[PDB]
Amino acid sequence: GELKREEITLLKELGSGQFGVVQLGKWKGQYDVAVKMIKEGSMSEDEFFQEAQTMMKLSHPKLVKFYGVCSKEYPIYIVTEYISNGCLLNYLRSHGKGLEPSQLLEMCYDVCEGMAFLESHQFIHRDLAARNCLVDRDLCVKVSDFGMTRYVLDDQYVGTKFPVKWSAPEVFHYFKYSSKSDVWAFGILMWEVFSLGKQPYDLYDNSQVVLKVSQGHRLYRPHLASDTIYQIMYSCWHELPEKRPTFQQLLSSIEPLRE
Ligand SMILES: */C(C)=C\C(=O)N[C@H]1CCCN(c2c(F)cc(C(N)=O)c3[nH]c(C)c(C)c23)C1
Ligand SMILES: [Cl-]
Repeated sequence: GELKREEITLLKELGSGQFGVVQLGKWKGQYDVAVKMIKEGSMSEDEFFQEAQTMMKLSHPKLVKFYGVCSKEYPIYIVTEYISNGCLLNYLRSHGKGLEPSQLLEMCYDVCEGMAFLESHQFIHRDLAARNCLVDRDLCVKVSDFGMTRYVLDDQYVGTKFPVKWSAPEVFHYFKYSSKSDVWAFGILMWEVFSLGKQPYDLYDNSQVVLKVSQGHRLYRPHLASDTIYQIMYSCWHELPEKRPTFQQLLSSIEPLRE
């Protein structure tokens, strides 16, 4: 729902997000928040504000908590809880010396559990990647910004920022987004986690990745991934969406491996 703009105090810039500037703030003199600044003309506002009511209801412990919006003037505020360790990708890249396989599996489990919740509500993320998940002070991973690419108005010029390297073939060929394309992206995220934040298909440009993935190329097993864990991420990358597991099945598959 709608928040009172003056009940948000902006404290410092967190950086430039996919959707604009993001600020650390305080809400109601009590709660630590992140505030996404949404500029005029950047979003299909009608569609977004309908979905903003959906975002508010889609609450889960492994989803970043959405508090509300300030929508009556620009910039629009999207207000979420503050998650202190920032994006999962940079966490991996700066904590690899201390991270062990059991913790890496727990990170994947957290994301899978949030995604199973979204799947159960027929909600498609569209842009799952380690860069888009957040790590809290207790190393719980939370899914963030789910669904937000749908309301972006700017041409992505599919040089492009379009996330080909996380995209199932039906996404890069047909732009067909589904919970099964989210599953493909989840497998790529599992690879990012177990590789301690490597870039997928590092030596290759987007055109090379479309051809190689179309021809059956898949990411190699990270050193820290067991055969069982590799089989889980690899199962996410079937050419056919109907041959990929659901997030409910993946969650089932990961649970017995936790330590
Ligand atoms: C990783 C590869 C990226 C990254 O951390 N990017 C930044 C860009 C600025 C905004 N960032 C951001 C955010 F959007 C939300 C939160 C939050 N809900 O707490 C957040 N916390 C931190 C510490 C950052 C940097 C955050 C992500
Ligand atoms: Cl590796």
